[PDB]
Amino acid sequence: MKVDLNADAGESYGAFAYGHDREIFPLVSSANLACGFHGGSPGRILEAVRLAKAHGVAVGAHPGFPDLVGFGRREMALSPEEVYADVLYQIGALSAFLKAEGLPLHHVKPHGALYLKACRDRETARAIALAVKAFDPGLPLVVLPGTVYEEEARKAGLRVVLEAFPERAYLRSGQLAPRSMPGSWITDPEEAARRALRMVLEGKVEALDGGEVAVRADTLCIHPNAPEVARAVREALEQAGVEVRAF
Amino acid sequence: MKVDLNADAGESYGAFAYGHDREIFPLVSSANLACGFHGGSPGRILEAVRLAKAHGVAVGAHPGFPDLVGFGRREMALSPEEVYADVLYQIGALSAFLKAEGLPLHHVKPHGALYLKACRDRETARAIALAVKAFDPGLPLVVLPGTVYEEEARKAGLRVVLEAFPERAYLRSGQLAPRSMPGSWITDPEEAARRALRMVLEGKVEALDGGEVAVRADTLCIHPNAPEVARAVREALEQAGVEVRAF
Amino acid sequence: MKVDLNADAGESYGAFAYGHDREIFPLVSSANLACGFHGGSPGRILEAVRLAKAHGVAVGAHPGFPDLVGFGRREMALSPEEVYADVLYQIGALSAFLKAEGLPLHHVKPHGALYLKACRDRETARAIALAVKAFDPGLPLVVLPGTVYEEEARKAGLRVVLEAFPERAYLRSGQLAPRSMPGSWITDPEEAARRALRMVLEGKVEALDGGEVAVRADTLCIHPNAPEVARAVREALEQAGVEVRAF
Amino acid sequence: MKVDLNADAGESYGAFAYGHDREIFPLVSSANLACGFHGGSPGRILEAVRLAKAHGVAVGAHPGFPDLVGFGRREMALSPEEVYADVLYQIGALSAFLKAEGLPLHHVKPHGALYLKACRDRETARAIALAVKAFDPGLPLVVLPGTVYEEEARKAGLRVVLEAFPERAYLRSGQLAPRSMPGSWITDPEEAARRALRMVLEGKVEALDGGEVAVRADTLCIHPNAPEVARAVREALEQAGVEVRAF
Repeated sequence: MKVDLNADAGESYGAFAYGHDREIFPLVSSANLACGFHGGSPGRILEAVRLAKAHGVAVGAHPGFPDLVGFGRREMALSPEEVYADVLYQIGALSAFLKAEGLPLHHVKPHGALYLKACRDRETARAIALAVKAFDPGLPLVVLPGTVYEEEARKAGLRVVLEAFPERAYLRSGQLAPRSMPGSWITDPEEAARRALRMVLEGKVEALDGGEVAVRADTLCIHPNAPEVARAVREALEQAGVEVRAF
Repeated sequence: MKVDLNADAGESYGAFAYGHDREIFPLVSSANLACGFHGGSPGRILEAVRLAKAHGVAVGAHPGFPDLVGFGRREMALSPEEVYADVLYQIGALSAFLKAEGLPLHHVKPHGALYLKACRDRETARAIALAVKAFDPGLPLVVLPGTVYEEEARKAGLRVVLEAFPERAYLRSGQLAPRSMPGSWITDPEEAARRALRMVLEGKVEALDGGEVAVRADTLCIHPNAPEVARAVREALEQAGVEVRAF
Repeated sequence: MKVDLNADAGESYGAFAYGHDREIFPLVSSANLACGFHGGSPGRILEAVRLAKAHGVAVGAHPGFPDLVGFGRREMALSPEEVYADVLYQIGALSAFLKAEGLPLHHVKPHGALYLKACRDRETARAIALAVKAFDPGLPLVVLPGTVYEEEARKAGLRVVLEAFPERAYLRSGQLAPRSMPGSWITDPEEAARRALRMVLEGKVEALDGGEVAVRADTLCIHPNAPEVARAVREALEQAGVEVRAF
Repeated sequence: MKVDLNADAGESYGAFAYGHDREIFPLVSSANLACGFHGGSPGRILEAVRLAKAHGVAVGAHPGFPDLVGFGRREMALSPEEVYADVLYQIGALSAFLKAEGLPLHHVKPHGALYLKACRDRETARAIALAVKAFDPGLPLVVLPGTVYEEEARKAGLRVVLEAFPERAYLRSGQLAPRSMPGSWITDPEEAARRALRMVLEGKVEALDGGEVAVRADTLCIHPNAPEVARAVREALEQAGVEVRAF
């Protein structure tokens, strides 16, 4: 069986280095690159694309809100029209670097607060979906299963890719546990790898509030010690005979 | 005979409306749209592209320095690597809006200080040329004839388009007269139209410092009262039997 | 009797001219100057301060959200800590220009979405109040009467200035009528002037949903045709024997 | 004898942590804090000011060019008017945080390319000097000795503070050796400390191109392994009986 391992990257801005792209790229099969709004200045995008290419990592767009200082982690009251234009702008900018390096745009996955706004706001979700569709109808959109975001993406006629989080706790409802909830985030790479295997091999994950829940992981998202977690997860999957490859 | 009339557009940023796109688009055959660095926020780009499409105007990229407050009119010590990445980023962003609207990217023409830096700096000129070539080898680059900029563009293997300025005075050397030089800028739309016709029909323009100089105008650049000048110029050309069409 | 007439100003950014400061300054007694976040680049701030000084207009800070493209008109999920720091930064920046021109900082009044967030969010309101207090305990804060914003400002120990809007319709509740509600905004300068006089002379204004409501106007806020409205309002007040002066 | 040890700080921007303020502050007597243009977002400024206060470090403004992505390290063709306004804006913004924390603004020292432009351009140097003077005539300006920058500062009537660089090689001319010149930068903290002592105790430093040159160090500037160098330098000075205190 196979699964895609994805991680955010190229979020550095100018002189401000961010993340551990060098350590993460050799472990993942796909990367979500920032497009200059919440991170990723032009030179850093070019650098990240070159790194991904060198490591045979598939590159997708990681569009976000126009809030650099806030790293796109803050909710912003953008109109659907503004979301559509901002997403198009970002996808296009990244695609130029991929074109220069002879690589295709693999997917699109919203970043931070935009992602969250999409998961609970139909108009925002629809705007993202239409922007992606208008750019390339064939582009897959990474979404959180069971959300209005997955719904609008499907209604738009886009191919959807289901994401799972081995580092985040799940609730019986099938949705992610609230951030600051005791035990909401799995820190031990060993358990995360354990959970990852389970999600792939069995399509299920333990639930924080009792029992377990079903989850179909087309791709597994990886976050500090991210390299360690990513390492642990990839190894557990490969030692298990699971192929880690871009979706 | 035919000639292209081009003007900058889509330079508005957010709530800050700029220029007279509505009045200029029905007069020109090509437009140079800002890409978010010295002007042109995403929503304004989308708006300008829609307007151009409605008026059958060809759209090209107008990349500039990353200096919004300065409107990209200030020289910046960008390394060639930075110029290359910034230009790619901008061309890509604009191309996404054209793709959504089913339009092709017609050309590329640097804006303000970047344009000027290119005209006198070989490394900058080369960086712009390579960025354009890396994105689409078939993209024509608008340049100032007789400059190192035209040279590097040709050395890069790109198709070059020669620009002339009916509103600017020329010197016997064949280059544009210094900005603050007495009589450097033609304000009377009548004379500008007069000069425009001459450049097209005869391939020559009066020189400020005596006599006249040769000029091949594949395209004529148009700037306040820009609409009046553009109007006067287009009419003089059409009443003369000259076809105004995108190059 | 006397009253202060205030209007926003200095919102231009770089090459992007905004508003009609030249036409408005000779009509108002106080101005709320942008501080570089939603508008007002350094050069434009300096320009606005010089203009105010030339016209003997009192200058206050008009801090907003860090959203230039959105003109600070979009709600942003800033933490109270972030609101506090952003407001301090802005007040300080403007105060430097006033110091250079030998003028005092007259007041503080939040801009756009920040203002609205303050009117309904106690933590945001408190953060603004504390920032102002930390900079100068003696600085008056302009607020909307009957809001949690007025409450937190008073709880913080700051002097509060009550603002009224002759151009906006009021509801019996005493609060402003919703923006897109039929008849929510008074366009006729004559009626606005009429309402303005009433608010000053009688401390009351007609209510959109029947009868009238009480309103104490320490200052009257003025907005396109803003100059006309401002003109009409100031004249109605002066021809009525009401002194227009900074609070 | 006494001397001031200064280092840049507070350059982090939003989520982008930069430098080693925590390690450097306990070693220096003065810090040059970024003001939001080339680094230092509002929250990070507040954080740096709090840290300095906790460590009894004197805080000065470190104004720079409006080039965040370039970290203010790139030459920009700002007019003297623009330099003046930008510097005022920045000094004012930082002063608000100092006021809130009950601390005075200790000095002003330009950052990166602005600093370099000032050292060779009289109009830029004058603009900086006048901005500082307009804000507070009593504010000392840190300058490079023997430059047009020191000259304009003195002509402006400002108190000037002479800076020396124990980590940079000097030429017989008395000016700093070119960056990429073999041996231009002292990496060994031991030698840097050695040089530092010499500059203080003897007012001289070895010259790269032979012999030595005179240098009066009112303050010593400290830069990766900056903490190590700063540590080595402070210890060498204290073990030598030299008092490290703000000028």
